Amino acid sequence: LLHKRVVLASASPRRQEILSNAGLRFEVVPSKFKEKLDKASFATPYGYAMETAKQKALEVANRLYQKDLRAPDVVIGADTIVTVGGLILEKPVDKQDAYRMLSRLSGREHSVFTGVAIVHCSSKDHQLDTRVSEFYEETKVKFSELSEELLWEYVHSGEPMDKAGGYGIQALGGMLVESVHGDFLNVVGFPLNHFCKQLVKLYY
Amino acid sequence: LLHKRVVLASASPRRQEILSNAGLRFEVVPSKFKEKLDKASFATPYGYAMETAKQKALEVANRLYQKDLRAPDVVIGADTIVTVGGLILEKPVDKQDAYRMLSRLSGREHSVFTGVAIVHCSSKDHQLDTRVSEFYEETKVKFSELSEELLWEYVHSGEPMDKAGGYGIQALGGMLVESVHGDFLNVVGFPLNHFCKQLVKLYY
Repeated sequence: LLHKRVVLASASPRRQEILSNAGLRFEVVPSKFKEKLDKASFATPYGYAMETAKQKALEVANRLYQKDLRAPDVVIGADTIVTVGGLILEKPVDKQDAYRMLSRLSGREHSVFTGVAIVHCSSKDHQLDTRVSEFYEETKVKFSELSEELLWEYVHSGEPMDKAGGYGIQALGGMLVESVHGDFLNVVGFPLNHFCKQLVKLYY
Repeated sequence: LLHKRVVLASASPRRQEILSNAGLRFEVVPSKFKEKLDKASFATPYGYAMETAKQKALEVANRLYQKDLRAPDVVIGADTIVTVGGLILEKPVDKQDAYRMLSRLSGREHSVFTGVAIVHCSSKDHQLDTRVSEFYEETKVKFSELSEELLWEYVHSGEPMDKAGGYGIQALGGMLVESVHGDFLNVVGFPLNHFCKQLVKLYY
């Protein structure tokens, strides 16, 4: 992945930071996948995440190809979701939808699923051929019993309006997050360790 | 804390970064108390950490009092340590000390204990009254199998010098930490969520 053209199919700054801190240089081409699938049409939440990440990356690969006629070597997609008692929580639409989210996470242990898709692209016969490997990572996260005192002061953050489930763990999330169990970078947005473990089995 | 002067008794920036990111402002006054507490004088490693945090905070309370004789209202002391199968790891001495720490932490699971002391002071009647509350938080942390010359590179960066166990949480872009179990702000240096839980207990 030194010589290979790598692009990242997300505009999330926290994913960029994780990958760039790891030494990987990549282009950032956010995906135009405005569509989002049906959650009930999947067996498991991480299945819905791995597919949403697949479509994000394939939208980027088929847009770069049919516009530059360049097939990027690798396209990376990712989708981070949250589940509470089975119900799937994506990212909020307005500030008080964060409340409806945050009020449900409160006092409870939930899962963070991030499905990743590594799309290897090659061009032949004016067609973009795609070989896509998918995987996911789960991290359990416990929220302390949250009063609405810290709830509104935490929606007034402006912080949760982009995150999955309406929360982060580093800035102001410290009062929210009692404990996490599993890959912690997966909570922040990208399961970096599992991602580097994957690549070596596709190559070797 | 709405009307009182707060003092933090440590020079580590990530402790300061955490608490100010929590919306609490204060003043940084490091402690002149060496961590020469005899470890055999304790039964548990967290008892040692709490006692060390107490003395650090108490020294700052005294020095700020034997100077101005206007006792700051609450002074916070913290001590973070790492344990690997009973062995206590603290801040490294040289680079060889920082190197051996991580390569023993290699691929193994260890415990991170941070002990916190909240010292309440009162000086109205020409003398210092100090009432302290101590507590700790433990997080288990597993490291991945990473080669020696690569974490010998992490030692050359200067990052291991100020950290318990000789590592921060974004070490090697985040590939040194495979998993965490517990509060992760406890790992970087300060158990904010537990500290907030305590602060409301001291009062109401």
